[PDB]
Parts: sequence; C-alpha cells; structure tokens
Amino acid sequence: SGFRKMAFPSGKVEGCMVQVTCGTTTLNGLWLDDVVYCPRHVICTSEDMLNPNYEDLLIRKSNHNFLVQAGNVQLRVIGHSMQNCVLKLKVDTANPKTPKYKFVRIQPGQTFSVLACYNGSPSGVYQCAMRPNFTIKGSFLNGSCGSVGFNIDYDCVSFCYMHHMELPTGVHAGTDLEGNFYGPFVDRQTAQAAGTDTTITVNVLAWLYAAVINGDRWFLNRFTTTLNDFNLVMKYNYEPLTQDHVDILGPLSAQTGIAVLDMCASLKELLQNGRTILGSALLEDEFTPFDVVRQCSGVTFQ
Amino acid sequence: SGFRKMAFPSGKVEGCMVQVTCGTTTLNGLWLDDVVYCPRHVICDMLNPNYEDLLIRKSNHNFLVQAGNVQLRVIGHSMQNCVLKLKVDTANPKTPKYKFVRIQPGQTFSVLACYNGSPSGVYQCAMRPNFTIKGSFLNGSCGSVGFNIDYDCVSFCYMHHMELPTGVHAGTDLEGNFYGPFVDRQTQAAGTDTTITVNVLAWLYAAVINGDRWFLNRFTTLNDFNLVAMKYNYEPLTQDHVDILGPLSAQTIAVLDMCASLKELLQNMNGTILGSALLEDEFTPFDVVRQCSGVTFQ
Ligand SMILES: *C1=CC(=O)c2c(O)ccc(O)c2C1=O
Repeated sequence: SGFRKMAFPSGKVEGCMVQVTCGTTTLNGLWLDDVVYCPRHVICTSEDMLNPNYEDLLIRKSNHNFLVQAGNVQLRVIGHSMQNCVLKLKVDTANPKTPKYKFVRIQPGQTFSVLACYNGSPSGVYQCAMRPNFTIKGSFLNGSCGSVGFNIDYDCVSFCYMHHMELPTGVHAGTDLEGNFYGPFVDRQTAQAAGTDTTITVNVLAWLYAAVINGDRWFLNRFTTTLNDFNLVMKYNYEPLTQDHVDILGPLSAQTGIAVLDMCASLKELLQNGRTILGSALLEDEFTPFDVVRQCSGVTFQ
Repeated sequence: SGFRKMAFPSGKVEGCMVQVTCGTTTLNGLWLDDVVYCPRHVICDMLNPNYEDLLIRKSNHNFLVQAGNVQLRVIGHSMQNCVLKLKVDTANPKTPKYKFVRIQPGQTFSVLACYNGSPSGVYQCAMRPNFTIKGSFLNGSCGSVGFNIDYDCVSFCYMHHMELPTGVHAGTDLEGNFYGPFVDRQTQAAGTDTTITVNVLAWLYAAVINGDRWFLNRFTTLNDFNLVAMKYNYEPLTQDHVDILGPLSAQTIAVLDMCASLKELLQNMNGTILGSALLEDEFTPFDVVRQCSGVTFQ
C-alpha cells in the first residue's frame, strides 16, 4: 500500500550525462551513441543573450572549441550541427552505456522524471508534470542546462525534456530532444512571462480515483453530469475534459465502478466547497491515470 | 529556483539489485561484493517461524540468486538478526563504495522500490519518530533498500520487510536489526507518530531561500515553543537541532528567529508555503543545503 510521487530509476540516464564546455560556458550534455546533445546557448556569452544570432555565433566555432568530458575522460568532437535550440556534437567514441532510447515530445498533463545535473554529475531526481502553460514546476539552479526529463517503459528510455531557462515566476522552460521549445518561449534574454496556468482535471480525477482505491471515499456523491456542463461550471481554472481523457480514465473507472462523469460531478463539489484527500489538503494534479494504475495495481471486477 | 522532494540518483543501487528465490518465496536482494543481503523471510510460509531451525535445514543450492539471466552460485549462507547473508561465487563488478549505517528518527533517505530484482521507482521518505516509513510498496517489494549518497559512497540504511495494518511500512537496517519494536512475525501496531520540528524549520528555511517569506516575523524561545508544539504533536526541539540549523541560519535568520514564525503558523495558514498548504516535515537541514547548493554525487 501507500502512494508517493515516484520517479523512475535514473541509472540508465546517469550513464549518458556528460559535461560540455564551450569557451567560458559549461553545461550538461546527453551522450547517446556517438552524438552529444546540449542546449545551443552553450556557445553564447552573457552579452550575446540579449539578441543572439545562433547561426552566426556557431559559424565562428570549430569542433575542438567544444570540450566534452565523461568523468575524467575527454571525448573528441568530430562534428557539430544545430537542430532548433539544441546543439548536436558528433564524437569519435560511441557511449558504451547507451540504452535503448526514444526522443518523444510529450503533451501538457503528462508526467516525467527529471534528473537534475551539474557539471555532468547527477544531483537528484524528481517527478513533475508538463503544466498546461507549457512549463514545469521543477528545481533548477545555474548550471542545470542540459538536464533531461524522461520516462522509462520496459528497458527503453523515452527522453522528453531538456532544461533551458527559469521564468520570472519561478517555473522552468525547455525543449524536447529535437530542440523545439514547449510553449511560446525562446532561448533569448527578452521580456517573457509564463501564461496563466490551469489544473489538470484528468490528473485530479485519477488522483481522486486513487484515494478511493486507497481508503478515502468521503467526497463521492450520487450525482452525475454531462461533458459540457462540467467543463462549463471551468470557472475554477480547471483544464477542460476531453473524450480521449475519459477513455484514459476508463481502466480506473472500471476498477472502482465509479464512472468518469460520476467523479466529474463529485469533483465539482469539492470545488464548490473545499479535509485531506490522500493526506494532502490541496487537489494534486501531477499524478496521471497511468501513475495511479502503476501504484494502485488492483483487480477490476467485471 | 524551486523546491521539490528530491531523491538520490539510484544508478549505483540499481547495479546491486538481485532476485533471491527459496522454494516458492521470491524477494529482492542487495548484491555487494561477494555477499547478497536479503530478508530472512525468504527461507520460508510461516506465521511464527523458528528461523534458526529452518536455516540449518537448508543448504546453499536451496537459494536461487538471479542478476538478469545470470545465476549466482551460492557458496555460503549465514544469518544476522533479521537479514540473511548469501555468499556468492562472483563479486559484483558494479559494487560501489558503500556503507551500512543506522539512521535516527527524522532523517531522510531514498527508497528504490524493486520487484523480482528489477528496479521499479525511486522516492524520498523520512524515518518517522515511531520508527515507521510512509512509503509505497506492493507485493514483491520485500528487500527493497533505502539509502543516502555522500560523495561516491552509498549509505544503505533500510531494508523493507512488512506492511503494518495502518498501511505504513516497517523494516530493518542492513545488519538485520528492525527499526522499532517490530518483528518478522504475524502480529504489532505502529505507535503514535509526531511531526519532526527540525525538518519543518529547515523546510521553512528552504521557502525563504526560494522567495517565500510571507510567514516570517520579528518575534520566543525553546521552552515556550515546545509548549506550543506539544499540542500540535510537534516533536520537541533540542539544542542540537538549532546547532544543525546554524549553517542555514548563517547562509540566510536564526532558529528561534524562525521558531516564532512557526508558532504563529501553527497557532493560526490562509494561502501555501513552497506550494503546499500543509507543513512539510520530510526535509532535513542537509536536504535543503543539498537542493539549494546543487550538490553532485560522484
Ligand atoms: C514479504 C517480505 C518479508 O520480509 C515478510 C516478512 O518478513 C514477514 C511477513 C511477510 O508476509 C513478508 C512478505 O510478505
């Protein structure tokens, strides 16, 4: 029993973290096969970040201008190319610890594990969700460039995030492993602000489904709803519910017997009046239905 | 910068997880050097077992140890308290620098939940004052270990054993000594638990370092506060506690300087601190320094 924010084992990702240094800038890189991936602003300085011409700044760099270190051993850069906001450095040696991997772009509401690193060395690992405003509520200090977010299913690591910058409000922004930013953000020093954030309904519902499997049932009512009316009643800044969403909540709905619209109506009423569910006073929205099924893996009666 | 419940990198521990099978019982084991550590309940099947007789009536080939496909030949077996030690033919080449440490109530560690010798996830948790853990364990997670990483040395401090009726979990250190008055026998109940004040204070320091300061005031002392703390079930604060909070006080406000702010936060909470409305008590002072200074292991 028990329910905790569970991150994936980070060992497979640890074997790929390297240190990338260009000029006076040093950040983390992802060593997969014979290519090292790192944010492209490593070739920048503080003065260039006010209006950087990345293509022009990269032409003025050569292969040995990039120092890639895996522990103490140095990796010779034999090629460099740029893909969106990510810099790709081809090296002479293929990483022997390279796992089976994928580059995947995730959707708002999905969760993943972040391995915070500094100087190519792991500092910690934690779970977080891609917020609807395309930001992540993580924990990052200066030098966390190149720290990656990922999911591990079977023995294949699905890389889905590379950290880049901190927004004024304290949240973090980044790209996928193809260099494309999540949201309307850019890797340049300009006035940028995260848009208004919303609560992930499907994660709150899955988390409520968790609580039921898990002892807490005080919040259930004998009320149902439809799709539109509940999505309209969101005034409380809750993400609208979709048909694919109720199809993902299907397995949890069957295991418990409560339907999605039955819990949608129950969720309404924790909103109208809002003591602790699963030990927390706030409604948690960073637990996907898959996370609940993974930890609350019980039989479904049919 | 942000503050999250941060677990240690589990790579060094993943390389030590193995599967131990005895008869029909299967759990997880810790492969360090040429010894595999696992709960002695693998040798069962029993509600009140005499482990000493059950182990003498067992031989080396009665234990099936698997790392991946690879079978580890058991060339010796011994028992220390509630932990079983299995000598194997091959020393683990992935053995990291390690230490066996018994932690104290209130200290935190990372749990690598495993099933059938394969690591499933990692999460942080604290040793509650009642010597229990509020973790997440399913059937087959027996033998999963808790640990701390300092420099390149892994400090193993917990081995999961059982789930108590209230849903909370109990286990031993790596020497087989249970945490609390629990035994690997069928009935035991966790005693009354309290909140770890020194962790609540350190967590308040973390909020301060991160921008959240709405709760700070300009003034109380030890006696007064633990008078206010005993009723909210906050574990009493000691002088060693404020000396550990010293480094955080210098980096930033003193302990009692913040103690009054906590008194007021207990007395009456209208917002969330660090994004949570509840007072978090699973962050030790070292945990805050680790997350705000960006300490890297290895
Ligand atoms: C799994 C592991 C274990 O160690 C244990 C134990 O020590 C006593 C009773 C039970 O049921 C278990 C168990 O299921």
